[PDB]
Amino acid sequence: SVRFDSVGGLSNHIAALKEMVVFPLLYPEVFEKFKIQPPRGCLFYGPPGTGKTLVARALANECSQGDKRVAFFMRKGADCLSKWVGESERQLRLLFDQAYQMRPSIIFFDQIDGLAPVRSSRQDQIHSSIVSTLLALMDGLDSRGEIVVIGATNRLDSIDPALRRPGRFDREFLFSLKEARKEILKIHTRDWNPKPLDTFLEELAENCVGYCGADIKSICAEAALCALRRRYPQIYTTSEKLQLDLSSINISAKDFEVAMQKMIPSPGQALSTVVKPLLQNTVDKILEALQRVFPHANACYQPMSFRPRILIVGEPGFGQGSHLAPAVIHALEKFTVYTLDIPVLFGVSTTSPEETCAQVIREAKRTAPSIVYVPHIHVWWEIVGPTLKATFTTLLQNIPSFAPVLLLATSDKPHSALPEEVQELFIRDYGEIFNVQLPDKEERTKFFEDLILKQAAKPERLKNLLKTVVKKSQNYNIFQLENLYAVISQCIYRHRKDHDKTSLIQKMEQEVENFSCS
Amino acid sequence: DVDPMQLDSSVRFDSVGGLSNHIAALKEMVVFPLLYPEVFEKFKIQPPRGCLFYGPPGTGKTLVARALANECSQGDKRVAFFMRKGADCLSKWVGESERQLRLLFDQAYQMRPSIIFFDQIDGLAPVQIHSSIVSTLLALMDGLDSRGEIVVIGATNRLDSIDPALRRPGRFDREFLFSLPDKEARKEILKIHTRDWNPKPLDTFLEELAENCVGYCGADIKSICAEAALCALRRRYPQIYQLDLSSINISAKDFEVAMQKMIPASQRAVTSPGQALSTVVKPLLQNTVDKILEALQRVFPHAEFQPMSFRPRILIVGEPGFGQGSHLAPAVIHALEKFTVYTLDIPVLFGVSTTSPEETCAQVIREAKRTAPSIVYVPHIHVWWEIVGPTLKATFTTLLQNIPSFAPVLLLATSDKPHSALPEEVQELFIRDYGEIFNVQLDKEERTKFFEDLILKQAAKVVDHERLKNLLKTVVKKSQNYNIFQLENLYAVISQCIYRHRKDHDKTSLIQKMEQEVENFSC
Ligand SMILES: Nc1ncnc2c1ncn2[C@@H]1O[C@H](COP(=O)(O)OP(=O)(O)OP(=O)(O)O)[C@@H](O)[C@H]1O
Ligand SMILES: Nc1ncnc2c1ncn2[C@@H]1O[C@H](COP(=O)(O)OP(=O)(O)O)[C@@H](O)[C@H]1O
Repeated sequence: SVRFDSVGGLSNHIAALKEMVVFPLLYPEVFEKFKIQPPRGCLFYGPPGTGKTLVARALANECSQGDKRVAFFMRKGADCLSKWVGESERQLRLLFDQAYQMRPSIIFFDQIDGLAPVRSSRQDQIHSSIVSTLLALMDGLDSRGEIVVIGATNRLDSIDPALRRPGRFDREFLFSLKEARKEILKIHTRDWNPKPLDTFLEELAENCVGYCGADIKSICAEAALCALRRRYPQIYTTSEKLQLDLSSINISAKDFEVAMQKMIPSPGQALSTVVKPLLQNTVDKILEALQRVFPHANACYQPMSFRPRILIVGEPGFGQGSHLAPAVIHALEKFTVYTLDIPVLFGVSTTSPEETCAQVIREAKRTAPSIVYVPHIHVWWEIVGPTLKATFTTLLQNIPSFAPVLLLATSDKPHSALPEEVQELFIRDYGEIFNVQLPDKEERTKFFEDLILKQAAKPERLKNLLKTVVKKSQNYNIFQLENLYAVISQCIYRHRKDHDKTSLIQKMEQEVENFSCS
Repeated sequence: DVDPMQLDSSVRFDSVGGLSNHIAALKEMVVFPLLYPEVFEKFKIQPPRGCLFYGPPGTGKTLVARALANECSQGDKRVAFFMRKGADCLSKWVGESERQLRLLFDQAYQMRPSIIFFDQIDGLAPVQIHSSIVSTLLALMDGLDSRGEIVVIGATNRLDSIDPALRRPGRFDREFLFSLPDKEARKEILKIHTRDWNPKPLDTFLEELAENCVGYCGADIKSICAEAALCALRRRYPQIYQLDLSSINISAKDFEVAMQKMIPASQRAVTSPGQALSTVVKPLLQNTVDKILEALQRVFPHAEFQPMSFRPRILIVGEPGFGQGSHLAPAVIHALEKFTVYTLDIPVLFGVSTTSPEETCAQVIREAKRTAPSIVYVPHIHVWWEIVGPTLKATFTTLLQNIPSFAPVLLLATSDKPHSALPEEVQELFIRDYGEIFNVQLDKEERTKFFEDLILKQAAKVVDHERLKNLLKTVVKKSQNYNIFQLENLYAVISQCIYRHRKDHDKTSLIQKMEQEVENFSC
């Protein structure tokens, strides 16, 4: 039922899997020209929840539909278990021949852990002969095509070590657990009478942090199930269905949100729904400046730079590391990010801090371009020992000059107050230091539109009130603004069940005048 | 898994390149007793029956073993082959392991002949979970009769982690070092893996290919040769994604794009310190690099290959920013190929191999003394000296006296402070009147050469072609006192101004841009 249309996000995995597995089986005479000798053993491995067997079934559909030029047999290495001496043994030679009498073919082996476990002194002589003669079945009945052994498992070490030898089972395909999620939401709701809004589904996928595929459909089914709970609360404690129209179970804005809150669900995090219209301008500005310094976000017509470096400096309480920098990291996605802070350096024992400080830089060198994050450099410099500072400096210096790896750091004290070793590390004469500024008047004006007023009247003079709140908030930092918002929004809850107005507005207007934060 | 592995008949000593002295000595231990059974009984010989392979991974450690197994099994069918890998769900678990080893040796004696191959012994017999296994292993290996006919072959990546009771003649008597191949062996490997190809590349093409590949080991060559073909195939037929096998041949521009898409094995785990001087900066420092190697032959006359040398030392001193320890030193290390290098730096003493820093220093000193000639490399000595405790300073200073006088071990060091500034103990190692101290410096011509094919040609890919010369003179005059980091920055700030004007077909709206930028640029 799936022909590469119920798969979301896997734009690059498909190209690799088809080119090195199916195409050599789809076009075997081509590789006779150069003698590539493609491997005869392939695997699907990764964390659970990646949907490994469905890909094999899709390959079966692709190969079977047509002229039957390449085939596929579906097999499981966990239901192929026979409690007899050698009866499950014939399954592979017949299968490696049944798929060979009608070759080419791809044979899937789900959970080979049971059919071919680790033969040992505790395992049955049955399974001992099974595994021995079984590896004899595969390494002997291969090496000329056109059978490519594809298997799946949850753990890589759950395989008999004699299987993974030269000239035997070799290849491994990494399946991992957000760009896939838009495609997933598009696909899995292909036939829905209450078709949700595209922004509705995008918010759904945004709020489904940590889910991998199956639970993505599970939440949708659960949302429908609780929709018929909420629209029809009388389903409990009622007689047989007498009059129920099964069309008012339509999913609206609040249905999935009440559905999401009924189960438990990196230094990059976008702003909240309340914070976005306050710092979005500054995030865009810093992104633009970074574009200017860092062009990656002999021969010409190729981007090049000289040691990408940048420092965020702002007065404490300006949210330069509390809200800005993780947001910038989130905005500059599709690049590897690697932090270096105290709980990641001292948070693991059985290792010297020097032992991990080299691994991050080495592996970020491997995957250039990469991002290294060092928050609160003004305090991180005074916690490490004398050797760590020197090791950090030498590791940073050993980078190539034209390597497009960016150093991102944030600070609280002004640049002129830092230790001198930091000072002769940034080039303020260049574009390497960015300043954070207080929000302007429009942002503060638009920060209070929702509560004043789009929900208070939900079942004048307050406008003067409104401007007074702004008339005092010219020079308050982010934390004071947000705490003020929370304290005002509390009173709105305080009189939910008071239809009579002019008494709640009195208490709001007297609390705002009473709010002293000098 | 005691069954022999069905090896291909295509590996018959014709797929091994540059390993000739090793094969020339291996065949007189295995083959000759069997093929000349009368000459070993002329008087008495009893040839040996065991050898160790040690060295970095990826140097054809197993390929020679498979080739030996196949080539031997030709006139004495069948020579048995047994393949076991160390640390394979068998260690740290007793007492099944001794039963397994005894069974393997019994069946091997039953076969007669056989070749037993223990791979990665480092995890089997470490330097009564572990005592009982090593004891029975060595008792069994001593219980082998002299004529055998059992030959035991061990492989490892580090020699330091083996029992000292095994390296005795009678168990593991002869040791073999498998180092990286040099340029000649690299060309030989290229010729071997490109044998069944009808568009045979030219010899000069192979020479330049061999020169363009440094720090590579066997598998890198295989991957590059196997993926350049896929690059050509991908480029030829993009409409097929019946097929025509007529024009899928490989050409240039396919080898270099192949070079782009992965990293060498040396940048993965080996982490070699020597790194080739960049093509952008080459015409700025090539003369200096050639000059240093000229002054290196005064003290270490092995570099021009009864060569007698006495304590070869060298130290290149300069200003903080002249690129001593950033560009020059890895280049000089690079040009001295065929000499093994061992590194002594902060990341190596401390991060890797978390034991006392007192151990790795002794290990690298002894290993360097064992395989002379070699280079011991300790850069940034004015910072290295002030991080270590007095114990390691004493250890290091005393280990440099135990080398024999005429042993060819070169010490390479770099520094930023002037000679008289360094602490007096370090000063009591370099004897400048002997010629052990080099001073580095920053000409008009060399930077002129650095600039013209950026400010003339790359900016000409309507053009005035007159004020470019004046701009070149102005900027060159302006750059009379910058250091290397600054000088290589102006190149990156002008080319970016060019990139920002990619589609500007009029090359006049940008001229004033540079004629203002170079005056708004400051050191
Ligand atoms: N990434 C995914 N995309 C789509 N459907 C998925 C995904 N992951 C899981 N599913 C669905 O949930 C089911 C559970 O997956 P499955 O049990 O095969 O994986 P597993 O956790 O490795 O377990 P096991 O190997 O024991 O079967 C799948 O059969 C499929 O219906
Ligand atoms: N000299 C060589 N000639 C041809 N191939 C080589 C050579 N050295 C290494 N290889 C490649 O390396 C692989 C074997 O590496 P191996 O010697 O097993 O390294 P290790 O023993 O450290 O795993 C082979 O697949 C082969 O293609």
